Amino acid sequence: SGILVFDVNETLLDLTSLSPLFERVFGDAKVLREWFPELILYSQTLTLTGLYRPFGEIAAAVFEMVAANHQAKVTPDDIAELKTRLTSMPAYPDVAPALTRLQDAGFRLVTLTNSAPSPAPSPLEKAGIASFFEAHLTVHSSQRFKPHPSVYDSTAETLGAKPEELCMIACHIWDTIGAQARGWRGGFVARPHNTPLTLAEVPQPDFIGRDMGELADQLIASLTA
Amino acid sequence: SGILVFDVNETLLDLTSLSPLFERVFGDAKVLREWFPELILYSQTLTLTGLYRPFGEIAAAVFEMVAANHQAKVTPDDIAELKTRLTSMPAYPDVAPALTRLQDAGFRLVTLTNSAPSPAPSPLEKAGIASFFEAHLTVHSSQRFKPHPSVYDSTAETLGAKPEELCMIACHIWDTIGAQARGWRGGFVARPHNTPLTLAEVPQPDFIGRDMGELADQLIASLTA
Repeated sequence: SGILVFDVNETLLDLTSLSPLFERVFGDAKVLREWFPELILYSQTLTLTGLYRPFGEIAAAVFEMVAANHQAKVTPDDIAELKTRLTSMPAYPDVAPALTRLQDAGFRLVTLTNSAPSPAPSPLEKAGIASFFEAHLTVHSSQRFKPHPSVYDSTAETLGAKPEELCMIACHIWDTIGAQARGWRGGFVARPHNTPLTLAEVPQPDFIGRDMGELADQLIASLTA
Repeated sequence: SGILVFDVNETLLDLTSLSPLFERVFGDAKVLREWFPELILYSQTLTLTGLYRPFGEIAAAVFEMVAANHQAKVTPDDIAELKTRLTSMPAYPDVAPALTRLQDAGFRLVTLTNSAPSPAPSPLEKAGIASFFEAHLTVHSSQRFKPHPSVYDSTAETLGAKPEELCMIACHIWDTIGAQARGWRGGFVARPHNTPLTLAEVPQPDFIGRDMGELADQLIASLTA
């Protein structure tokens, strides 16, 4: 049927579980939506410039920067809470039902994350969904973040797969863009506060769902002519 | 003396002049600080995936995306206003004085922006500060956005300059990191809602100033051994 490569943070695991930390430190949970694109921004900046630190370290550094930008006090305990929450985000309820159906339709399932390899128990293990996946891959071996071509190419190589066999699934259009640039298909799931970017010459996702069940419907349906 | 290469948007020209558009369309001026890093994020994504569209086109697309994420109505007129405002940000009042001093101290002054080449009058001309600069350079000749190495390298080649002769001045640490990765010096100027990122093995700016006059003071002082 093919191999479906899933983004983890926000796509499978619920990022809004971080909201209480932002509420407390900033007086405003919506600061999550300023911090997160800054984290992705700086991960891509490190990659473009030939630098690498683990994603978690960038997350902490960016949280401190955004705090300073808001003149908000931040403590070592705040940074510890950020690490705690980022590594313990729960699975959305729509995930396990969808992954079950995808398996039964013949798809192989793997994950690919910017997050560095985790001590056991990993966030996916803690969320109870790790066992759906045959492999758990990270950008850590590449020392480059998404959407750098190395990340997708090394993932295809590791799986012994050609791009025509692969489909990247994410709620982040930057990730599907990255994979489609390497000849993979892209499947977009529309988690809250995520919309595709519509821009000339930017490829649109091959599949789209408002939730994981609807995306899985489209993937499975596509098998039958 | 040295060649000082200035970032334009937010560094020289006041990005908070866009606040009234965000207040009207979103009911929240703070959405500026969600939209701007998203714009930079997507400019880097396109660069990483081998695509180029003019910065202004990306800015319009990202404005439409952020509007959809907030369920905020956007019209053709709003996009026209974004264009008006983005291409006409006024200079901070600290800029002309500081540029005057730097010229007096014998520095050559150049601009380098992600924005595409502009019909006359340019944003810098409207702001009344274009004539301080011996060249006004853009990422157009590189077809890649900051901080990709091609942008800095093309700039050095265009100026007939060695990296050691160059200092990038910005209120965006991603821009100073980009330039310092190519052997330039970096000067950071604090602007509201911009502070440095501290991360192990990521280069820190060579100079830091709380505003442009203070940075200029330091750059000029450094000449006295």
